[PDB]
Amino acid sequence: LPVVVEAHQVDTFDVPGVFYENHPHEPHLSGMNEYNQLYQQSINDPDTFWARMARDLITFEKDFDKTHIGTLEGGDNAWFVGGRLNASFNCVDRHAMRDPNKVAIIYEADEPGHGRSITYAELLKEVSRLAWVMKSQGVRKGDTVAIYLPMIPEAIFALLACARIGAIHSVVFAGFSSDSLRDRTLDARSKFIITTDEGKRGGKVIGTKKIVDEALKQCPDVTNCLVFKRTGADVPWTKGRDLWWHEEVDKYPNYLPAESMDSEDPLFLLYTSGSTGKPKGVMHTTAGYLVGAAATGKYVFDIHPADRFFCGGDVGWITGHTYVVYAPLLLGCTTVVFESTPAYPNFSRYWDVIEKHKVTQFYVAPTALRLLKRAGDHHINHEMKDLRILGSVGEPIAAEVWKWYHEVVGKRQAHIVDTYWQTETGSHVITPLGGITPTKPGSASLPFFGIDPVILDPVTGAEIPGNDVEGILAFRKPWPSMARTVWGDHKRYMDTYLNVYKGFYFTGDGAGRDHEGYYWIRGRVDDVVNVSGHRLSTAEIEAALIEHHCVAEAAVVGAVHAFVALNDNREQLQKELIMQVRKSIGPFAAPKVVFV
Repeated sequence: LPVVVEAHQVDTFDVPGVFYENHPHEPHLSGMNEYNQLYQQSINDPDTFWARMARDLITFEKDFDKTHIGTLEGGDNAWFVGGRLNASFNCVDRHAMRDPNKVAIIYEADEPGHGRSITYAELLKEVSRLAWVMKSQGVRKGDTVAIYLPMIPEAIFALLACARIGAIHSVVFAGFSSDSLRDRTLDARSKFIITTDEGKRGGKVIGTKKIVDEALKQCPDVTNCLVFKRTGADVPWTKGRDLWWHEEVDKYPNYLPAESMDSEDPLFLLYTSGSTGKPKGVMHTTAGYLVGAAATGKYVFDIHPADRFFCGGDVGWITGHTYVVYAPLLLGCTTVVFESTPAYPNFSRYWDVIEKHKVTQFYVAPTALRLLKRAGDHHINHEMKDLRILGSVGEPIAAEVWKWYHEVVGKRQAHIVDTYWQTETGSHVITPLGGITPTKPGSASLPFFGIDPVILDPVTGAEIPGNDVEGILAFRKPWPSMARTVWGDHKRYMDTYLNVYKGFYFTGDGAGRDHEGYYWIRGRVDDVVNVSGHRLSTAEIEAALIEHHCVAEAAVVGAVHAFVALNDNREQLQKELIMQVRKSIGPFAAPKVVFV
């Protein structure tokens, strides 16, 4: 009967009463009335709203002159212009100055019972002397730095050391192949790379140094490779280029000044797969990104300084960037860096970790939840007394999974927050607010502050007013943490995001807005498919399969599949094509089947 079929007879669930009873502090908003008052101001007078929000949450070296200039169609947006600041000062120094012994990072290592806690003062020391290493090797403000690191606290040290000298960190997921690492390092023109000798994940060894070595044969601009000794195994060594992390930091002081950055200086590049297949270096600048990260951390995830925040995503993706690293440290709470998998040593591991460290918010992808639900509820028998927010990112958390998450995991005690956003948006844009917004299973709920969503007719591009409508999901106004360009290719940025429907930002997603105005995300309308938590390009898989000798026409559709048009050993060839995609992208992009 309704146009948004997924919302039909879907009831609204209030925040559980025990959430407020057990909450250690006073909430950030008084209820939905204040959300609405603040939301309306953020849409009608963004210059006033965001100026106050920024000065609440971020410490500027020099105050900004104007909240925002530029327009969506101009592709010239700038936020907090005239301001100066440094991201590592806001993530580290200001908290170490106030409370040096507060724990900033809980490292949970691949083996249970290892790991360690790191204070804000210890973090300031490690960020400083790592920054000294890069400065001493010639890294300068505005240079990019390639990072190929697994989930160890040294990954946070590296992002924040780059920020501290005004270098632009370019994190490459540590499961990518050498070709993928090479492509991103070449496009970023990085002269310096940081990696490990090996990674340990789920009891398995990852030869990171060997992969970097292969990639660097084709990156002649890289002149220094800083290697952290994670396992101590014998790895190949290039005299005159390779340096040991522990040997170099021991040479340098435990404090370094922070470089004064413009609000609009680049902070990082994050390569994503687009529909073309060539990686897009999505570029975020400094002040607006940090304002969005802190604002969503505070109001979406209800983060207070004493909290212990655990995001299960990898630093190689935007979820790890914004919610393992920037948001919790900006706000001065504790963040969990988790090196293992949810299944090692056993399927209880996530809850083992939450119980031991008394985690207050947990943030994961529905792929992991489905894996664990199939494993069985006997793996969950953990008090987890302090767990009050349960986040979900990457796809709509469906009814069966939402119930299991709310009942079996959260014991009907925690608020489930389904956060919709993208690498290009920097931070959450459609989401319930933790402890505030009533939710519907499968819905992302309502827009965050400063986000003005519209539903467009896919063909004519016209706005579709009112409720119970469906179509293209676009935003009508700029927002502080929006991506500012695609590295080296502003025209691709304009054409991809801003010129499709002029005057709007195009998300690439379809959506319905139900009778109550709640949003229901429909998934990509372009050629980007999301498989097992990874944003993959079907064109990139096709281009990999075509790279084989016998393959001519290759087609990939979405669990992604690949039908190739070719050969007298078909059973023996299906392995050679699978390995071809393993060399081009990585293990995590091999097709589920190779059709002929």
